[PDB]
Amino acid sequence: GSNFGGGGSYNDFGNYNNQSSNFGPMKGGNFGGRSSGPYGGGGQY
Amino acid sequence: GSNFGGGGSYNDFGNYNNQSSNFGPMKGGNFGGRSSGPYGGGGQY
Amino acid sequence: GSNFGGGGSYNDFGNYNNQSSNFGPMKGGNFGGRSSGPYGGGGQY
Amino acid sequence: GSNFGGGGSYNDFGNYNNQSSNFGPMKGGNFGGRSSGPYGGGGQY
Amino acid sequence: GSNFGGGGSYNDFGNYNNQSSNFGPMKGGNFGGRSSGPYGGGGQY
Amino acid sequence: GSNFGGGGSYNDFGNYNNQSSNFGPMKGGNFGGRSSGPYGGGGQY
Repeated sequence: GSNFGGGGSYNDFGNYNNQSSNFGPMKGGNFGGRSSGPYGGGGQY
Repeated sequence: GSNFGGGGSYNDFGNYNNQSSNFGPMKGGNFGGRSSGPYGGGGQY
Repeated sequence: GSNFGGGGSYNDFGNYNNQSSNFGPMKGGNFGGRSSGPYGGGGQY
Repeated sequence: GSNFGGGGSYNDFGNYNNQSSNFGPMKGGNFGGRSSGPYGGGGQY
Repeated sequence: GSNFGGGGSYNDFGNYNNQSSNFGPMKGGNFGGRSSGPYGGGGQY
Repeated sequence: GSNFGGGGSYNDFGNYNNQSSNFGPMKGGNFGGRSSGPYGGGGQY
């Protein structure tokens, strides 16, 4: 009779995948991670 | 008689995939991750 | 009769993956990690 | 004047994605990965 | 004048993703990884 | 004039991702890793 996150629970558990494979000179950017903030995610800025 | 996230639960659990493969000079950007904020996601800015 | 994060729990447990493979001169950036802050994520700035 | 995998190169770099989301009792199987061998891919056997 | 894997190179660099999200009793299997061998991939056997 | 794995090189560098998120009783299996051998990949056997 268990209660797995019932009621008013905010259950957020997804799978987020980011993959970039490359053969050659790589100067750009590959951006992943959750980044839950304003202007989040490391970049150039 | 279990309750898997019943009631008023906000159950959000999807699979989000981002893939970029490339042969050659890569200078652009591949953008993944959840990025749940204003101007979220690392970029150039 | 256990209660796994029921009630008003904020249960956030996803899988976030960032992968970048590359053959050659790599000068750009690959950005992962959670980065839960303003301008979060190490970059160039 | 670069040569990105020219000549007799076997250049194989695709993006293969497998996603299965489900709400409820999950007893079956979701099968991904490359599995480049005879009877490859973990299963029941 | 660089040679990124030219000639008779076997250049194999793809992105293979396997994702399975589930709400509830999970008894089955989610199978990923490369598994480059006979009967490869962990299963039940 | 660099030679990044040219000639008869076997260049194998992909990104293989396996993700399984689950809310509830988890008794099954999630199978990842490369597992480059016969009957490879930890399972039940």
